[PDB]
Amino acid sequence: KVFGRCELAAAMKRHGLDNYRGYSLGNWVCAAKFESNFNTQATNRNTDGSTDYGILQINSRWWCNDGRTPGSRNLCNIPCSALLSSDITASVNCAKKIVSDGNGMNAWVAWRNRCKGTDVQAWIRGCRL
Ligand SMILES: CC(=O)N[C@@H]1[C@@H](O)[C@H](O[C@@H]2O[C@H](CO)[C@@H](O[C@@H]3O[C@H](CO)[C@@H](O)[C@H](O)[C@H]3NC(C)=O)[C@H](O)[C@H]2NC(C)=O)[C@@H](CO)O[C@H]1O
Repeated sequence: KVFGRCELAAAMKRHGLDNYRGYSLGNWVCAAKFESNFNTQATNRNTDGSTDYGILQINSRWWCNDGRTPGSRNLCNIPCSALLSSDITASVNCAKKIVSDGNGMNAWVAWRNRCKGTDVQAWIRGCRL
């Protein structure tokens, strides 16, 4: 599923992300935009053999099991495939775990380089929230 900007904003808001660990809604929407272009089915393979999955491009070496990443942790205790669903519940619950680990949203490369220090508030412009 390819989410609309406002649509996603609303879905994240209802799932508890507006201001989760001090990160405003604009941050999450912006991160999703640059990570997967709002596509829940997005996948990307990395040099270390791990793969990034879904709307938040969650990594298989740390957060989910895809049965193909060698010496992997499955911190969210979930098959990576579960993160490619139209229902973002899995992704958001995993994200909550990630953002609370110590590097905050810096865990999202796209976020660090294209969202951090920008006016993320623009991402929720015109939304009915
Ligand atoms: C969205 C996504 O998957 N992004 C990937 C990042 O998760 C990943 O970064 C690494 O995250 C792990 C777990 O949060 C970092 O580990 C922990 O670091 C904290 C303090 O920084 C410490 O308290 C924990 O002991 C330690 N956990 C373990 C089990 O070691 C790790 O430092 C992050 N890596 C770096 C270089 O900062 C990166 C890298 O695989 O990929 C993103 O795609």
